[PDB]
Amino acid sequence: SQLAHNLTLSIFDPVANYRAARIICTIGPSTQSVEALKGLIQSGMSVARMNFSHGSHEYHQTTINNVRQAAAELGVNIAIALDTKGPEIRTGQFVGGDAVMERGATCYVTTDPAFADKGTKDKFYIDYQNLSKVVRPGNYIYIDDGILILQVQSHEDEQTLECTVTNSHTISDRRGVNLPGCDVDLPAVSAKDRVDLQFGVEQGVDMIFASFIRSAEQVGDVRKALGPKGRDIMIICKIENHQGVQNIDSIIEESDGIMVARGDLGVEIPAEKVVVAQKILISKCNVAGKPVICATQMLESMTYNPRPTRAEVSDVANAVFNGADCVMLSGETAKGKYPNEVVQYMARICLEAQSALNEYVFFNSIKKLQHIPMSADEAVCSSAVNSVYETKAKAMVVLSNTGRSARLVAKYRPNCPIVCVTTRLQTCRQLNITQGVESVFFDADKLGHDEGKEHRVAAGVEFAKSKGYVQTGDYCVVIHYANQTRILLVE
Amino acid sequence: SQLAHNLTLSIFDPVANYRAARIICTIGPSTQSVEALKGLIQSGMSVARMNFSHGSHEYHQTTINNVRQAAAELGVNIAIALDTKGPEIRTGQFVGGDAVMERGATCYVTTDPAFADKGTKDKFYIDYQNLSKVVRPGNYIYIDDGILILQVQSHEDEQTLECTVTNSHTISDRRGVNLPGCDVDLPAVSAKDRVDLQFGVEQGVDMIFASFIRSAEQVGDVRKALGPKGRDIMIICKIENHQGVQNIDSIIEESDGIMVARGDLGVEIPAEKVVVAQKILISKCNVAGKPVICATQMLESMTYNPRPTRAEVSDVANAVFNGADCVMLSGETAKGKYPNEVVQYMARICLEAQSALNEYVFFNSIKKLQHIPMSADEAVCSSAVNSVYETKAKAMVVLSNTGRSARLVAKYRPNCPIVCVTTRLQTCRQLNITQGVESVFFDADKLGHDEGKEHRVAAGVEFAKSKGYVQTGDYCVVIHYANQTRILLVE
Ligand SMILES: Nc1ncnc2c1ncn2[C@@H]1O[C@H](COP(=O)(O)OP(=O)(O)OP(=O)(O)O)[C@@H](O)[C@H]1O
Ligand SMILES: Nc1ncnc2c1ncn2[C@@H]1O[C@H](COP(=O)(O)OP(=O)(O)OP(=O)(O)O)[C@@H](O)[C@H]1O
Ligand SMILES: O=C([O-])C(=O)[O-]
Ligand SMILES: O=C([O-])C(=O)[O-]
Ligand SMILES: [K+]
Ligand SMILES: [K+]
Ligand SMILES: [Mg+2]
Ligand SMILES: [Mg+2]
Ligand SMILES: [Mg+2]
Ligand SMILES: [Mg+2]
Repeated sequence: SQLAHNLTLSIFDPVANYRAARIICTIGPSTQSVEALKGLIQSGMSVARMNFSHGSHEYHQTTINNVRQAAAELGVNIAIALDTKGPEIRTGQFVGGDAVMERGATCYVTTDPAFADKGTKDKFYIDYQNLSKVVRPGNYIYIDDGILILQVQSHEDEQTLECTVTNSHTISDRRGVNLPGCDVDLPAVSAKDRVDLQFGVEQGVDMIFASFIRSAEQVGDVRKALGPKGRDIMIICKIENHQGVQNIDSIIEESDGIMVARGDLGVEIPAEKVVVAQKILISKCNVAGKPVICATQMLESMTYNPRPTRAEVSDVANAVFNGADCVMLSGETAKGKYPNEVVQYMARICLEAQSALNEYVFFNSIKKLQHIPMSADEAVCSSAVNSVYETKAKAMVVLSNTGRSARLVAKYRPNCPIVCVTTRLQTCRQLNITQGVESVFFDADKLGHDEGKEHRVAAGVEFAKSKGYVQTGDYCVVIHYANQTRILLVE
Repeated sequence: SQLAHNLTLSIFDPVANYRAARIICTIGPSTQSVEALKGLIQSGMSVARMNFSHGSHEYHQTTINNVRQAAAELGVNIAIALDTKGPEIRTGQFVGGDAVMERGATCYVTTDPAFADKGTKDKFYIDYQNLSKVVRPGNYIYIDDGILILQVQSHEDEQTLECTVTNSHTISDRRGVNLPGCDVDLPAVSAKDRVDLQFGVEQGVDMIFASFIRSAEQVGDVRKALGPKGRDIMIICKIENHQGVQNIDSIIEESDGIMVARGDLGVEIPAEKVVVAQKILISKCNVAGKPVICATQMLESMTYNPRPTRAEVSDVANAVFNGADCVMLSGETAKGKYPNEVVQYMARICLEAQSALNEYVFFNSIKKLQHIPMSADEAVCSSAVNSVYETKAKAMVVLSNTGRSARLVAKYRPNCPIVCVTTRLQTCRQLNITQGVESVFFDADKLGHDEGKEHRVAAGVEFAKSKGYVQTGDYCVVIHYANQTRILLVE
């Protein structure tokens, strides 16, 4: 039982020689330079997220050009993700890049597209036109992931509302406004996004973090909007509203993965239930084998201090325990004072949680919840991981070009690193979001086709030998769709 | 649980398309002819046992020559086993081939080597010389697997005892006499046996059923006596005395397999404890992977009637449930009136027990009791059977020349037939004692070495296709020591 395994732990227990959980960071003013991006990569960042709710196509271009440059200079594959705007509502900019709203103070929310560029604590912009008709005196307006709340007192015209500010808090530019239960009709796939998405395909982003997904049909609209040029790009659905959670089943089916975007969720649903939701999504992904990302406010206080609170630590670790493939840093790196220290601490908390975990349980639990009869190749991965546990193999080698086989292995949670040998360089970046995998690029255009698998398999084992996973005389399990599995001794 | 699985059963449930348990018969006057031996092979006999406690080397020769002839004419591999005399004590022959001892009647047991050829109900021979010194008035003498008991009244000379016969019963020639607790010193490996064993090596017997094994050292004495010429012959230790059971651990280690010879055991230990012993031996073999045979009086009443009692049925089935690889017929075929009917009924009871069993439990139970870390090749077989269960594969193909890999697979109890492809014809016979395996002879001297494994693997699948195990589009798992495993679709 879980209680029995807790008794066997010790603070002194040596950490694993590899990290499994994958870190994702958000690139902002604090982290756009190559000299900072290199910092994040060495500190533990696997994926760079670009939030398209801020900055121009001119800005994100620079992010892309610098992420890639910092990667090549360090000799690693780092993935780039586009995060769509979606059917959100955003405030407008402010004079001084921010506003300081105080408890008791009164403010003005206009829908005048000329209060976009200028924003006081007294008056600012909200980019939903119909706003005046959606609200009544008494109803709240939530600013910034449910932190700041304004109570509506009255109208002023057919554009502006008088609003009591109920709590003190500083807001910067373009904070998300959230209206709970207001049936707020907004383009399931907005015009701004079709623009944003096609830019992603052209520059060659590795994955799309689709915001505010609510239905299966909605995901199709995204992939259809990506065009035939971007069929290879992954679609990670951000579950952050009431219905998205209720329709999780069918969304997972269409999607390539899930993000528990807790910021918006923690407003749209009663905050205590966010916890239940987390569990549900994560585990449901674990069963399917589609990577899951936990995100938002996990290390919030490290935007200011150099050390997280005991709650914040708890969160990161407990998330890894819940089965999250990926943990993600938002404002913590985008505008934080400690962008390297925040990544290091997360990588370290991840190791600790992962070492004090029993992966063997995860393996059996997942296997139990699989529909017998399994497919040909899924059984192979299953059993080949069952092989790892019985043999205490210190590494695994999988040959997947598309990436499927690699993930399908990681699905069954082995207690060793999974080395994935692929000929396609994109697959290496796209695997930076599935847990406990490392990718090795086998250059097809200068080392030959190798339909004998001989040179590739031995390349993966060399990577294992170099990273110090296996020595001379340790066991390594090798799979290659993949329908053949072998256990070999290493020289 | 076991109780839960019992509720899911039904008398109407269709039987498996293959039998797993292996039948072994004893060749006697009823079954020595080729026209009868063919009968036994078609009725379900896998192995022919020769009991060397009866008949000359001239007699057993004929058995060998006819078993082999009946095999070749039917086109199957049937194994031949030698069953040693051991440190036993046997009565002497009788005028009329038998004696009828009645309750109340008085009899004479002489140790005169001239009452060997003539034997009355009044007087016969017992081939232990020291007998007169081992017994006292009051002590019993057990004749014929503990059926007939004589109470010693007095001496008559320095050769003969006066004995009350306490129960009525007919005994034929050379019934085994058993003396409980009498520390009876007898050559651990007797002179008669070294003669018998060397005859086995010359004619080329497939396995030795070593009688009355009591220690590890004792098994060595057998293999050492077999010489370097018979290193390939298997040594099945017959546990049938007090110490043999107590030293089971170390005996298993040295031996190639165990037989629970219950006849002699049921005298040497308190008959109710035979049941506990059975369980212990069998399960201990199951854990090691060394085949176990259950034997003696399993279908006794079918030496006379054409239908077994409800106890006798119970026994055969319950034995298969206990985990026995092999069930063996002794007097039932050797001198029975229904030698074909007795084999058919056993094959049928075996199917029924085997169909109403959950092999999946056996698989997990055995796997649990394996020392982690497993060997390279043992994990492969383990996981490759784990593959069979998840994929509902209807057959398995293993390439083992020596036979080890084949057995090591059968160790983990899959729910399908195991087709074993071997180049050596002996291995086919020697596999006739491990459960749920069928052997296919791949002729090495007229079909080539085939170090690519291609032609052999496809030969095993053809056997599966011919026996109607797999159709077009079913799953078959293929292993080849064996350190590579594949799951393939069939054409
Ligand atoms: N490209 C950027 N330029 C300027 N500021 C940014 C940028 N990306 C993030 N930020 C700052 O970091 C904060 C949080 O970043 P994050 O990517 O989590 O977006 P968010 O506002 O929380 O919206 P979402 O709900 O999509 O996460 C933003 O409010 C913003 O002030
Ligand atoms: N080759 C044979 N020739 C004649 N009779 C035989 C032969 N084999 C077996 N029998 C008869 O069958 C009976 C039982 O056969 P079985 O092989 O079980 O030997 P057993 O006497 O029970 O000794 P063991 O304890 O070795 O089994 C014998 O008592 C004997 O009468
Ligand atoms: O969209 C998000 O990432 C959130 O709301 O946290
Ligand atoms: O030796 C035997 O086979 C017995 O005693 O049953
Ligand atoms: K967004
Ligand atoms: K014997
Ligand atoms: Mg959002
Ligand atoms: Mg956020
Ligand atoms: Mg015996
Ligand atoms: Mg017997």
